[PDB]
Amino acid sequence: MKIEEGKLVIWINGDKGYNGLAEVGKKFEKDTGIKVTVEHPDKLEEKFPQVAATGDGPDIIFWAHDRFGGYAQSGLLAEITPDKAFQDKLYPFTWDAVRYNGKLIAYPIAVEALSLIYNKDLLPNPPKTWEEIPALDKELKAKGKSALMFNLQEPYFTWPLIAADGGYAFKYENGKYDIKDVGVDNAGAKAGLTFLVDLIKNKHMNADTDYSIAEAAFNKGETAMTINGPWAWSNIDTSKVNYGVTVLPTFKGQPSKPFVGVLSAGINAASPNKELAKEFLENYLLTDEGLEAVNKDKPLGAVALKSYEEELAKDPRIAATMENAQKGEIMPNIPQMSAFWYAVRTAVINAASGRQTVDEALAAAQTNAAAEFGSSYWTSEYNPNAPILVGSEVAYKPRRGSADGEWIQCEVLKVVADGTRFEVRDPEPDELGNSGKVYKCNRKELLLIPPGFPTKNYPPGTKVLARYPETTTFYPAIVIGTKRDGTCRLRFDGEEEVDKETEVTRRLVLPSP
Ligand SMILES: OC[C@H]1O[C@H](O[C@H]2[C@H](O)[C@@H](O)[C@@H](O)O[C@@H]2CO)[C@H](O)[C@@H](O)[C@@H]1O
Ligand SMILES: N=C(N)c1ccc(CO)cc1
Ligand code: NA
Ligand code: NA
Ligand code: NA
Ligand code: NA
Ligand code: NA
Repeated sequence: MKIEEGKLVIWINGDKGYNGLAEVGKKFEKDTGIKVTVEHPDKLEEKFPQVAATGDGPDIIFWAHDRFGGYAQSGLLAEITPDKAFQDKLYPFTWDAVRYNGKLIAYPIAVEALSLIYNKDLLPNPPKTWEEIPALDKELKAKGKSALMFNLQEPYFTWPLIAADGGYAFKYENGKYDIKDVGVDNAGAKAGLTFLVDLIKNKHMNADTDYSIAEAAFNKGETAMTINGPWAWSNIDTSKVNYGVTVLPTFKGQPSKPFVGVLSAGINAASPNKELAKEFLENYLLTDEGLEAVNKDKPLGAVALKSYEEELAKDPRIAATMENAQKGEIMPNIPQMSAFWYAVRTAVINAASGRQTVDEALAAAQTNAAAEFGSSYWTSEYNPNAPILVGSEVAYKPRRGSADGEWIQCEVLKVVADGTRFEVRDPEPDELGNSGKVYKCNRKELLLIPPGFPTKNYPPGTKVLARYPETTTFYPAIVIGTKRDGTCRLRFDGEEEVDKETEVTRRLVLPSP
Protein backbone atom coordinates (compact mmCIF):
# COMPACT_ATOMS: atom_id res chain seq x y z
CA MET A 1 0.00 0.00 0.00
CA LYS A 2 0.91 3.67 -0.48
CA ILE A 3 2.66 5.31 2.48
CA GLU A 4 -0.26 7.79 2.50
CA GLU A 5 -2.99 5.21 3.31
CA GLY A 6 -4.66 4.99 6.73
CA LYS A 7 -4.31 8.64 7.78
CA LEU A 8 -5.35 12.16 6.76
CA VAL A 9 -2.69 14.77 5.94
CA ILE A 10 -3.81 18.37 5.40
CA TRP A 11 -1.83 21.33 4.04
CA ILE A 12 -2.81 24.99 4.59
CA ASN A 13 -0.80 28.23 4.38
CA GLY A 14 1.15 29.37 7.45
CA ASP A 15 -0.71 32.71 7.66
CA LYS A 16 -4.06 30.97 8.21
CA GLY A 17 -5.68 29.16 11.15
CA TYR A 18 -3.82 25.83 11.07
CA ASN A 19 -4.07 25.37 14.86
CA GLY A 20 -7.83 25.94 14.66
CA LEU A 21 -8.00 23.41 11.84
CA ALA A 22 -6.12 20.86 13.97
CA GLU A 23 -8.85 21.24 16.64
CA VAL A 24 -11.37 20.15 14.01
CA GLY A 25 -8.90 17.37 13.17
CA LYS A 26 -8.93 16.20 16.79
CA LYS A 27 -12.73 16.01 16.90
CA PHE A 28 -12.55 13.87 13.75
CA GLU A 29 -9.88 11.65 15.34
CA LYS A 30 -12.05 10.95 18.39
CA ASP A 31 -14.93 9.71 16.22
CA THR A 32 -12.92 7.82 13.57
CA GLY A 33 -9.78 6.47 15.27
CA ILE A 34 -7.75 7.90 12.38
CA LYS A 35 -4.86 10.35 12.86
CA VAL A 36 -5.21 13.77 11.21
CA THR A 37 -2.08 15.82 10.56
CA VAL A 38 -2.18 19.50 9.64
CA GLU A 39 0.97 21.00 8.11
CA HIS A 40 1.84 24.46 6.79
CA PRO A 41 4.87 24.10 4.48
CA ASP A 42 6.57 27.17 2.97
CA LYS A 43 5.85 27.85 -0.73
CA LEU A 44 2.79 25.62 -0.37
CA GLU A 45 1.15 26.56 -3.70
CA GLU A 46 4.17 25.28 -5.65
CA LYS A 47 5.12 22.49 -3.25
CA PHE A 48 1.78 20.70 -3.72
CA PRO A 49 2.17 19.92 -7.44
CA GLN A 50 5.81 18.91 -6.79
CA VAL A 51 4.76 16.05 -4.50
CA ALA A 52 1.27 15.32 -5.89
CA ALA A 53 2.80 14.70 -9.32
CA THR A 54 4.53 11.60 -7.89
CA GLY A 55 1.26 10.40 -6.34
CA ASP A 56 2.33 11.66 -2.91
CA GLY A 57 1.50 14.75 -0.84
CA PRO A 58 -1.41 15.69 1.45
CA ASP A 59 -4.88 14.24 1.04
CA ILE A 60 -6.34 17.74 1.33
CA ILE A 61 -4.85 21.00 0.07
CA PHE A 62 -6.09 24.47 1.02
CA TRP A 63 -5.50 27.50 -1.19
CA ALA A 64 -7.36 30.27 -3.01
CA HIS A 65 -9.37 28.81 -5.91
CA ASP A 66 -7.27 30.46 -8.67
CA ARG A 67 -4.60 27.74 -8.37
CA PHE A 68 -7.09 24.86 -8.42
CA GLY A 69 -7.95 24.93 -12.14
CA GLY A 70 -4.27 24.32 -12.88
CA TYR A 71 -4.09 21.52 -10.28
CA ALA A 72 -7.18 19.85 -11.75
CA GLN A 73 -5.90 20.20 -15.33
CA SER A 74 -2.64 18.53 -14.26
CA GLY A 75 -4.74 15.61 -12.94
CA LEU A 76 -3.92 16.34 -9.29
CA LEU A 77 -7.43 16.90 -7.92
CA ALA A 78 -10.29 14.45 -7.51
CA GLU A 79 -13.81 15.47 -8.50
CA ILE A 80 -15.82 16.02 -5.31
CA THR A 81 -19.32 14.59 -4.85
CA PRO A 82 -21.44 16.63 -2.41
CA ASP A 83 -25.17 15.94 -2.76
CA LYS A 84 -27.77 18.65 -3.46
CA ALA A 85 -28.51 19.06 0.28
CA PHE A 86 -24.86 19.79 1.05
CA GLN A 87 -24.50 22.15 -1.91
CA ASP A 88 -27.47 24.15 -0.56
CA LYS A 89 -25.43 25.00 2.55
CA LEU A 90 -22.95 27.15 0.60
CA TYR A 91 -23.50 30.25 -1.57
CA PRO A 92 -23.94 29.30 -5.26
CA PHE A 93 -21.22 31.76 -6.28
CA THR A 94 -18.63 29.94 -4.14
CA TRP A 95 -19.37 26.67 -5.97
CA ASP A 96 -18.84 28.44 -9.32
CA ALA A 97 -15.33 29.39 -8.20
CA VAL A 98 -14.42 25.70 -7.70
CA ARG A 99 -15.86 24.39 -10.97
CA TYR A 100 -13.46 23.27 -13.69
CA ASN A 101 -14.49 21.80 -17.05
CA GLY A 102 -18.04 21.54 -15.66
CA LYS A 103 -17.00 19.51 -12.59
CA LEU A 104 -16.64 20.51 -8.94
CA ILE A 105 -12.99 20.09 -7.94
CA ALA A 106 -12.86 21.56 -4.40
CA TYR A 107 -14.94 22.59 -1.37
CA PRO A 108 -15.27 26.37 -0.93
CA ILE A 109 -14.34 27.61 2.55
CA ALA A 110 -14.24 31.43 2.61
CA VAL A 111 -14.18 34.58 0.49
CA GLU A 112 -11.01 36.66 0.78
CA ALA A 113 -10.55 40.25 -0.35
CA LEU A 114 -7.89 42.81 0.50
CA SER A 115 -8.91 45.87 2.50
CA LEU A 116 -7.27 49.06 3.68
CA ILE A 117 -6.19 48.62 7.29
CA TYR A 118 -5.32 51.84 9.12
CA ASN A 119 -4.19 53.02 12.56
CA LYS A 120 -7.04 55.14 13.98
CA ASP A 121 -4.73 56.91 16.44
CA LEU A 122 -2.24 58.04 13.79
CA LEU A 123 -4.91 58.44 11.12
CA PRO A 124 -8.52 58.88 12.39
CA ASN A 125 -9.59 59.79 8.86
CA PRO A 126 -7.96 57.50 6.24
CA PRO A 127 -7.56 58.76 2.65
CA LYS A 128 -10.27 58.19 0.06
CA THR A 129 -7.74 58.37 -2.77
CA TRP A 130 -4.30 56.95 -3.60
CA GLU A 131 -3.35 60.45 -4.81
CA GLU A 132 -3.32 61.90 -1.28
CA ILE A 133 -0.88 59.34 0.21
CA PRO A 134 2.30 61.18 -0.92
CA ALA A 135 1.30 64.33 1.04
CA LEU A 136 0.16 62.17 3.97
CA ASP A 137 3.50 60.35 4.03
CA LYS A 138 5.66 63.49 4.15
CA GLU A 139 3.59 64.71 7.11
CA LEU A 140 4.06 61.39 8.93
CA LYS A 141 7.77 61.21 8.01
CA ALA A 142 8.20 64.41 10.02
CA LYS A 143 7.12 62.41 13.09
CA GLY A 144 9.24 59.33 12.29
CA LYS A 145 6.29 57.42 10.80
CA SER A 146 5.24 56.39 7.28
CA ALA A 147 1.83 56.53 5.55
CA LEU A 148 1.62 53.07 3.99
CA MET A 149 3.46 49.74 3.93
CA PHE A 150 2.43 46.50 2.22
CA ASN A 151 3.99 43.43 0.58
CA LEU A 152 5.62 44.52 -2.69
CA GLN A 153 7.02 41.04 -3.44
CA GLU A 154 3.65 39.41 -4.22
CA PRO A 155 1.57 40.98 -7.04
CA TYR A 156 -1.64 40.07 -5.18
CA PHE A 157 -1.27 43.24 -3.08
CA THR A 158 -0.53 45.62 -5.97
CA TRP A 159 -3.24 44.22 -8.28
CA PRO A 160 -6.08 46.35 -6.84
CA LEU A 161 -4.18 49.47 -7.95
CA ILE A 162 -3.26 48.03 -11.36
CA ALA A 163 -6.89 47.11 -12.05
CA ALA A 164 -8.37 50.37 -10.69
CA ASP A 165 -8.06 52.41 -13.92
CA GLY A 166 -8.57 49.51 -16.36
CA GLY A 167 -5.91 46.82 -15.87
CA TYR A 168 -7.16 43.23 -16.16
CA ALA A 169 -5.92 39.64 -16.45
CA PHE A 170 -7.89 37.78 -19.14
CA LYS A 171 -10.94 39.09 -20.98
CA TYR A 172 -14.13 37.10 -20.40
CA GLU A 173 -15.87 36.54 -23.76
CA ASN A 174 -18.33 33.91 -25.05
CA GLY A 175 -18.76 32.38 -21.57
CA LYS A 176 -15.00 31.86 -21.11
CA TYR A 177 -11.67 33.59 -20.48
CA ASP A 178 -9.73 34.54 -23.61
CA ILE A 179 -6.04 33.78 -22.93
CA LYS A 180 -5.08 35.81 -26.02
CA ASP A 181 -6.74 38.93 -24.59
CA VAL A 182 -4.52 40.05 -21.71
CA GLY A 183 -4.93 43.50 -20.11
CA VAL A 184 -1.76 43.81 -18.03
CA ASP A 185 -0.24 46.31 -20.48
CA ASN A 186 -3.07 48.75 -21.25
CA ALA A 187 -3.28 52.44 -20.28
CA GLY A 188 -4.99 51.60 -16.97
CA ALA A 189 -2.42 49.02 -15.87
CA LYS A 190 0.46 51.35 -16.81
CA ALA A 191 -1.12 54.23 -14.87
CA GLY A 192 -1.54 52.12 -11.71
CA LEU A 193 2.00 50.71 -11.70
CA THR A 194 3.49 54.12 -12.58
CA PHE A 195 1.85 55.55 -9.45
CA LEU A 196 3.37 52.72 -7.40
CA VAL A 197 6.83 53.29 -8.93
CA ASP A 198 6.48 57.05 -8.29
CA LEU A 199 5.73 56.36 -4.60
CA ILE A 200 9.01 54.44 -4.44
CA LYS A 201 10.97 57.05 -6.46
CA ASN A 202 9.72 59.75 -4.07
CA LYS A 203 10.72 57.76 -0.94
CA HIS A 204 7.12 57.08 0.14
CA MET A 205 7.73 53.30 -0.08
CA ASN A 206 10.66 50.84 -0.22
CA ALA A 207 10.78 48.33 -3.12
CA ASP A 208 12.19 45.73 -0.68
CA THR A 209 9.14 45.79 1.64
CA ASP A 210 7.75 42.26 1.96
CA TYR A 211 4.96 40.64 3.99
CA SER A 212 7.01 40.29 7.19
CA ILE A 213 8.36 43.86 7.13
CA ALA A 214 4.94 45.37 6.34
CA GLU A 215 3.16 43.44 9.11
CA ALA A 216 5.83 44.27 11.73
CA ALA A 217 5.76 47.99 10.84
CA PHE A 218 1.98 48.27 11.14
CA ASN A 219 1.67 46.12 14.27
CA LYS A 220 4.35 48.25 15.97
CA GLY A 221 2.58 51.51 15.02
CA GLU A 222 5.40 52.68 12.74
CA THR A 223 3.20 52.99 9.63
CA ALA A 224 -0.32 54.46 9.46
CA MET A 225 -1.70 52.03 6.87
CA THR A 226 -1.28 48.57 5.35
CA ILE A 227 -3.07 46.40 2.79
CA ASN A 228 -3.97 42.89 3.90
CA GLY A 229 -6.67 40.25 4.21
CA PRO A 230 -8.82 38.85 7.08
CA TRP A 231 -6.14 36.36 8.20
CA ALA A 232 -3.97 39.26 9.39
CA TRP A 233 -6.50 40.78 11.86
CA SER A 234 -5.57 38.28 14.59
CA ASN A 235 -1.95 39.46 14.87
CA ILE A 236 -3.17 43.08 14.88
CA ASP A 237 -5.54 42.19 17.77
CA THR A 238 -2.51 40.98 19.77
CA SER A 239 -0.50 44.11 18.85
CA LYS A 240 -3.05 46.37 20.62
CA VAL A 241 -3.00 48.79 17.65
CA ASN A 242 -6.31 50.65 17.37
CA TYR A 243 -7.09 49.63 13.79
CA GLY A 244 -9.99 49.96 11.37
CA VAL A 245 -10.73 48.03 8.17
CA THR A 246 -12.12 50.03 5.24
CA VAL A 247 -12.56 50.45 1.49
CA LEU A 248 -9.31 50.66 -0.48
CA PRO A 249 -8.46 54.13 -1.84
CA THR A 250 -9.67 55.15 -5.30
CA PHE A 251 -7.23 55.76 -8.17
CA LYS A 252 -8.01 58.40 -10.80
CA GLY A 253 -11.51 58.50 -9.30
CA GLN A 254 -11.95 54.75 -9.82
CA PRO A 255 -12.35 52.26 -6.97
CA SER A 256 -9.46 49.82 -6.44
CA LYS A 257 -10.35 46.37 -7.77
CA PRO A 258 -8.74 43.56 -5.73
CA PHE A 259 -8.73 40.04 -7.14
CA VAL A 260 -11.17 38.10 -4.97
CA GLY A 261 -10.07 34.67 -3.74
CA VAL A 262 -12.18 31.80 -2.48
CA LEU A 263 -10.13 29.76 -0.01
CA SER A 264 -10.91 26.18 -1.04
CA ALA A 265 -10.15 22.60 0.03
CA GLY A 266 -9.25 20.12 -2.72
CA ILE A 267 -8.78 16.36 -2.49
CA ASN A 268 -5.58 14.83 -3.89
CA ALA A 269 -6.54 12.69 -6.90
CA ALA A 270 -3.91 10.12 -5.88
CA SER A 271 -5.13 9.95 -2.26
CA PRO A 272 -6.16 6.50 -0.95
CA ASN A 273 -8.21 8.34 1.69
CA LYS A 274 -10.78 10.15 -0.50
CA GLU A 275 -14.01 9.05 1.22
CA LEU A 276 -12.39 9.81 4.59
CA ALA A 277 -11.46 13.30 3.36
CA LYS A 278 -15.03 13.89 2.09
CA GLU A 279 -16.44 13.01 5.51
CA PHE A 280 -13.94 15.30 7.24
CA LEU A 281 -14.67 18.29 5.00
CA GLU A 282 -18.47 17.89 4.74
CA ASN A 283 -19.35 16.72 8.24
CA TYR A 284 -16.67 18.28 10.45
CA LEU A 285 -15.05 21.33 8.86
CA LEU A 286 -17.96 22.84 6.92
CA THR A 287 -20.15 23.18 10.02
CA ASP A 288 -20.73 26.17 12.32
CA GLU A 289 -18.53 24.56 14.98
CA GLY A 290 -15.78 23.56 12.53
CA LEU A 291 -15.47 26.95 10.85
CA GLU A 292 -15.69 28.71 14.23
CA ALA A 293 -12.60 26.85 15.45
CA VAL A 294 -10.57 27.87 12.39
CA ASN A 295 -12.00 31.41 12.41
CA LYS A 296 -11.14 32.02 16.09
CA ASP A 297 -7.51 31.18 15.30
CA LYS A 298 -7.18 33.32 12.16
CA PRO A 299 -10.24 35.04 10.60
CA LEU A 300 -11.29 33.24 7.40
CA GLY A 301 -13.11 36.24 5.93
CA ALA A 302 -16.63 35.84 4.57
CA VAL A 303 -17.27 32.10 4.97
CA ALA A 304 -19.01 30.07 2.24
CA LEU A 305 -21.23 28.33 4.79
CA LYS A 306 -24.41 30.43 4.89
CA SER A 307 -25.42 29.43 8.44
CA TYR A 308 -22.13 30.70 9.89
CA GLU A 309 -21.73 33.75 7.61
CA GLU A 310 -25.05 35.00 9.04
CA GLU A 311 -23.23 35.33 12.37
CA LEU A 312 -20.15 37.03 10.88
CA ALA A 313 -22.03 39.44 8.59
CA LYS A 314 -22.53 41.98 11.43
CA ASP A 315 -18.74 42.42 11.67
CA PRO A 316 -17.78 45.82 10.17
CA ARG A 317 -14.45 44.29 9.09
CA ILE A 318 -16.42 41.65 7.15
CA ALA A 319 -18.66 44.37 5.69
CA ALA A 320 -15.50 46.19 4.55
CA THR A 321 -14.13 42.92 3.13
CA MET A 322 -17.28 42.44 1.04
CA GLU A 323 -17.42 46.09 -0.08
CA ASN A 324 -13.92 45.67 -1.50
CA ALA A 325 -14.94 42.28 -2.91
CA GLN A 326 -17.94 43.90 -4.66
CA LYS A 327 -15.63 46.48 -6.26
CA GLY A 328 -13.15 43.78 -7.23
CA GLU A 329 -13.28 40.64 -9.35
CA ILE A 330 -13.28 36.90 -8.55
CA MET A 331 -10.07 35.46 -10.01
CA PRO A 332 -10.22 33.07 -12.96
CA ASN A 333 -9.14 29.50 -12.14
CA ILE A 334 -7.80 28.65 -15.59
CA PRO A 335 -4.39 26.88 -15.77
CA GLN A 336 -2.84 30.08 -17.22
CA MET A 337 -3.18 31.79 -13.83
CA SER A 338 0.21 30.33 -12.87
CA ALA A 339 1.97 32.05 -15.79
CA PHE A 340 -0.11 35.20 -15.23
CA TRP A 341 0.97 35.53 -11.60
CA TYR A 342 4.62 34.86 -12.44
CA ALA A 343 4.48 37.52 -15.17
CA VAL A 344 2.86 40.17 -12.95
CA ARG A 345 5.13 39.39 -9.97
CA THR A 346 8.19 39.83 -12.20
CA ALA A 347 6.78 43.05 -13.71
CA VAL A 348 5.88 44.64 -10.35
CA ILE A 349 9.20 43.74 -8.71
CA ASN A 350 11.21 44.87 -11.78
CA ALA A 351 9.39 48.21 -12.10
CA ALA A 352 9.81 48.73 -8.34
CA SER A 353 13.54 47.93 -8.34
CA GLY A 354 14.22 50.00 -11.47
CA ARG A 355 15.34 46.86 -13.31
CA GLN A 356 12.81 47.79 -15.98
CA THR A 357 10.65 50.83 -16.76
CA VAL A 358 6.90 50.41 -16.27
CA ASP A 359 6.37 50.10 -20.04
CA GLU A 360 9.18 47.52 -20.33
CA ALA A 361 7.92 45.55 -17.33
CA LEU A 362 4.30 45.32 -18.51
CA ALA A 363 5.21 44.68 -22.16
CA ALA A 364 7.10 41.55 -21.04
CA ALA A 365 4.21 40.65 -18.71
CA GLN A 366 1.74 40.78 -21.62
CA THR A 367 3.99 38.46 -23.66
CA ASN A 368 4.35 35.88 -20.87
CA ALA A 369 0.93 36.04 -19.15
CA ALA A 370 -0.26 32.83 -20.84
CA ALA A 371 3.10 31.42 -21.96
CA GLU A 372 4.26 27.81 -21.63
CA PHE A 373 6.97 27.38 -19.02
CA GLY A 374 9.02 24.83 -17.10
CA SER A 375 10.85 24.63 -13.80
CA SER A 376 14.33 23.48 -12.84
CA TYR A 377 14.54 20.22 -10.91
CA TRP A 378 16.70 22.07 -8.37
CA THR A 379 14.99 24.26 -5.78
CA SER A 380 16.35 26.88 -3.38
CA GLU A 381 15.23 29.39 -0.76
CA TYR A 382 17.40 32.02 -2.51
CA ASN A 383 16.29 31.92 -6.16
CA PRO A 384 12.96 30.88 -7.71
CA ASN A 385 13.11 27.80 -9.95
CA ALA A 386 10.31 28.93 -12.27
CA PRO A 387 9.09 30.04 -14.69
CA ILE A 388 11.60 28.98 -17.32
CA LEU A 389 10.12 30.31 -20.53
CA VAL A 390 11.18 31.29 -24.03
CA GLY A 391 13.59 34.20 -23.58
CA SER A 392 14.65 33.18 -20.07
CA GLU A 393 18.37 33.20 -19.34
CA VAL A 394 19.58 29.95 -17.78
CA ALA A 395 22.79 28.32 -16.60
CA TYR A 396 23.23 25.14 -18.63
CA LYS A 397 25.41 22.16 -17.73
CA PRO A 398 26.72 20.58 -20.98
CA ARG A 399 26.81 16.77 -21.07
CA ARG A 400 30.33 16.72 -22.60
CA GLY A 401 31.51 20.33 -22.06
CA SER A 402 33.78 22.03 -19.50
CA ALA A 403 34.86 19.75 -16.57
CA ASP A 404 35.49 22.01 -13.45
CA GLY A 405 31.81 22.07 -12.34
CA GLU A 406 31.15 24.87 -14.84
CA TRP A 407 27.84 25.98 -16.35
CA ILE A 408 27.24 28.16 -19.45
CA GLN A 409 24.86 31.13 -19.61
CA CYS A 410 22.32 30.25 -22.31
CA GLU A 411 19.01 31.60 -23.64
CA VAL A 412 15.88 29.44 -23.79
CA LEU A 413 14.58 29.21 -27.36
CA LYS A 414 11.90 26.58 -26.79
CA VAL A 415 9.85 24.95 -24.03
CA VAL A 416 8.68 21.47 -25.05
CA ALA A 417 7.37 18.13 -23.71
CA ASP A 418 4.84 19.82 -21.40
CA GLY A 419 7.55 22.11 -19.98
CA THR A 420 9.83 19.21 -19.05
CA ARG A 421 12.40 19.78 -21.81
CA PHE A 422 14.09 22.84 -23.30
CA GLU A 423 16.06 24.03 -26.30
CA VAL A 424 18.79 26.48 -25.27
CA ARG A 425 21.26 28.50 -27.36
CA ASP A 426 24.93 28.44 -26.30
CA PRO A 427 26.69 31.78 -27.02
CA GLU A 428 30.08 30.08 -26.51
CA PRO A 429 31.64 28.10 -29.39
CA ASP A 430 31.13 24.32 -29.50
CA GLU A 431 33.87 21.69 -29.96
CA LEU A 432 34.09 22.76 -33.64
CA GLY A 433 34.50 26.43 -32.69
CA ASN A 434 30.96 27.34 -33.75
CA SER A 435 28.94 29.60 -31.43
CA GLY A 436 25.14 29.70 -31.22
CA LYS A 437 24.56 25.94 -31.01
CA VAL A 438 21.10 24.88 -29.83
CA TYR A 439 20.99 22.12 -27.20
CA LYS A 440 18.12 19.98 -25.91
CA CYS A 441 18.08 19.47 -22.13
CA ASN A 442 15.98 18.26 -19.21
CA ARG A 443 14.99 19.90 -15.90
CA LYS A 444 18.17 18.73 -14.13
CA GLU A 445 20.54 20.36 -16.64
CA LEU A 446 19.61 24.00 -16.06
CA LEU A 447 19.16 26.72 -13.45
CA LEU A 448 16.94 29.78 -13.82
CA ILE A 449 18.86 33.06 -13.85
CA PRO A 450 16.60 35.66 -12.16
CA PRO A 451 15.20 38.23 -14.65
CA GLY A 452 15.46 40.91 -11.95
CA PHE A 453 17.44 42.08 -8.93
CA PRO A 454 16.97 39.44 -6.18
CA THR A 455 16.18 40.86 -2.73
CA LYS A 456 17.38 37.78 -0.82
CA ASN A 457 21.03 37.88 0.28
CA TYR A 458 23.25 34.80 0.58
CA PRO A 459 24.53 34.14 4.13
CA PRO A 460 28.36 34.10 4.34
CA GLY A 461 29.77 30.65 3.58
CA THR A 462 27.03 29.73 1.07
CA LYS A 463 28.25 27.56 -1.81
CA VAL A 464 27.31 29.17 -5.15
CA LEU A 465 27.73 29.16 -8.94
CA ALA A 466 28.61 32.62 -10.22
CA ARG A 467 29.40 34.11 -13.60
CA TYR A 468 33.00 35.26 -13.76
CA PRO A 469 33.12 38.99 -14.61
CA GLU A 470 33.59 39.63 -18.36
CA THR A 471 32.56 36.03 -19.19
CA THR A 472 29.37 34.06 -19.87
CA THR A 473 30.52 31.10 -17.75
CA PHE A 474 29.54 30.15 -14.18
CA TYR A 475 32.20 28.94 -11.75
CA PRO A 476 31.95 27.40 -8.24
CA ALA A 477 32.51 29.94 -5.42
CA ILE A 478 31.87 30.74 -1.73
CA VAL A 479 29.99 33.79 -0.44
CA ILE A 480 32.23 35.84 1.87
CA GLY A 481 29.84 38.76 2.34
CA THR A 482 27.32 41.13 0.80
CA LYS A 483 27.85 44.82 0.02
CA ARG A 484 25.25 47.38 1.12
CA ASP A 485 23.87 47.51 -2.43
CA GLY A 486 23.49 43.71 -2.54
CA THR A 487 26.60 42.91 -4.61
CA CYS A 488 28.11 39.56 -3.62
CA ARG A 489 31.73 39.51 -2.43
CA LEU A 490 32.92 36.11 -3.59
CA ARG A 491 35.91 33.81 -3.43
CA PHE A 492 36.05 31.71 -6.58
CA ASP A 493 37.36 28.28 -5.63
CA GLY A 494 38.80 28.36 -9.20
CA GLU A 495 42.48 29.31 -8.99
CA GLU A 496 45.32 27.26 -7.76
CA GLU A 497 46.95 29.61 -5.09
CA VAL A 498 45.52 32.82 -3.56
CA ASP A 499 42.19 33.68 -1.97
CA LYS A 500 41.21 36.79 -3.96
CA GLU A 501 37.86 38.52 -3.49
CA THR A 502 35.74 39.05 -6.61
CA GLU A 503 32.57 41.15 -6.61
CA VAL A 504 29.68 39.73 -8.67
CA THR A 505 26.16 41.09 -9.27
CA ARG A 506 23.66 39.18 -7.08
CA ARG A 507 21.53 38.29 -10.12
CA LEU A 508 24.48 36.31 -11.51
CA VAL A 509 25.17 34.40 -8.30
CA LEU A 510 23.16 31.16 -8.29
CA PRO A 511 22.63 28.64 -5.48
CA SER A 512 24.74 25.51 -6.01
CA PRO A 513 22.48 22.43 -6.50
O1 LIG B 1 0.62 37.28 -5.29
C1 LIG B 1 0.17 36.31 -6.22
C2 LIG B 1 -0.70 35.27 -5.52
O2 LIG B 1 -1.92 35.87 -5.09
C3 LIG B 1 -2.81 34.99 -4.43
O3 LIG B 1 -2.23 34.48 -3.24
C4 LIG B 1 -2.62 35.09 -2.03
C5 LIG B 1 -3.61 34.19 -1.29
O4 LIG B 1 -4.77 33.98 -2.06
C6 LIG B 1 -3.97 34.83 0.05
O5 LIG B 1 -4.83 33.99 0.78
C7 LIG B 1 -2.70 35.10 0.86
O6 LIG B 1 -2.10 33.87 1.24
O7 LIG B 1 -1.79 35.90 0.11
C8 LIG B 1 -1.40 35.36 -1.15
C9 LIG B 1 -0.44 36.35 -1.82
O8 LIG B 1 0.75 36.42 -1.05
C10 LIG B 1 -3.20 33.83 -5.36
O9 LIG B 1 -4.09 32.97 -4.69
C11 LIG B 1 -1.93 33.09 -5.78
O10 LIG B 1 -2.20 32.02 -6.67
C12 LIG B 1 -0.98 34.08 -6.45
O11 LIG B 1 0.22 33.42 -6.77
N1 LIG C 1 -28.80 31.75 6.83
C1 LIG C 1 -29.64 32.25 5.92
N2 LIG C 1 -30.29 33.40 6.14
C2 LIG C 1 -29.88 31.49 4.64
C3 LIG C 1 -30.54 32.15 3.61
C4 LIG C 1 -30.78 31.50 2.41
C5 LIG C 1 -30.39 30.18 2.24
C6 LIG C 1 -30.68 29.53 0.92
O1 LIG C 1 -32.10 29.44 0.76
C7 LIG C 1 -29.73 29.49 3.28
C8 LIG C 1 -29.47 30.16 4.49
NA1 NA D 1 1.89 33.10 -3.98
NA1 NA E 1 -9.25 42.39 -12.43
NA1 NA F 1 -13.43 59.65 -6.28
NA1 NA G 1 -22.31 11.19 5.67
NA1 NA H 1 31.76 26.18 -3.60
